Amino acid sequence: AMVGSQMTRQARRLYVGNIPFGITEEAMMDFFNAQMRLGGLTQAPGNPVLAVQINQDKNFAFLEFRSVDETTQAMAFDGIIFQGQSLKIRRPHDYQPLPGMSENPSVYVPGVVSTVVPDSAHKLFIGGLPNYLNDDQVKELLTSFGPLKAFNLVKDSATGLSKGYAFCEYVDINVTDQAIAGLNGMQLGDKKLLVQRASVGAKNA
Repeated sequence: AMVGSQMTRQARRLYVGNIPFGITEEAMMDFFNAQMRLGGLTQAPGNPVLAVQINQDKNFAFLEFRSVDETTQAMAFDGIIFQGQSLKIRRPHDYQPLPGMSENPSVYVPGVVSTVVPDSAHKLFIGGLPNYLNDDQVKELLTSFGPLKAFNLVKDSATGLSKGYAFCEYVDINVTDQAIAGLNGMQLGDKKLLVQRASVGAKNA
């Protein structure tokens, strides 16, 4: 091509800084490829990095990814220390990344507990749930302290079954910490149910 593919060129490519002058394609490539695997960012198998571009006599480089969604998550490493190296990634405002959020259908009934739990500052995570119980059955355990405005149990589309974890939000803010106080550690059946505020950094900081 000639003067084409400009949008996706800079959209799949991020600005890498805080690099040592003389760093090689393979060096930076393998590092990021590994991190994606570690953080569970790699949505596709293999290497997320497609091509590494180092401008001559410049103290910076550019990393091109096969997918923009795999690109944007590399930007999360901006200011992070991986294995002693500090990575700096700048956000190119020549394009717009689309958030990887799947829109919820009307799978809830207005006037009752909603199956959509927003990521509030009172976001709650429940784990340890028996596979033979769904959100409705599990509500009985949570409702012991207070009712839920929203309770969504994440089931697996491949199993058709409850993975054993859900997210809730209590209608009142006082019952939030009062419920998690007693519910967390509930030894039901074979499992102790984990009940924890997800607003502390749910498997990611």
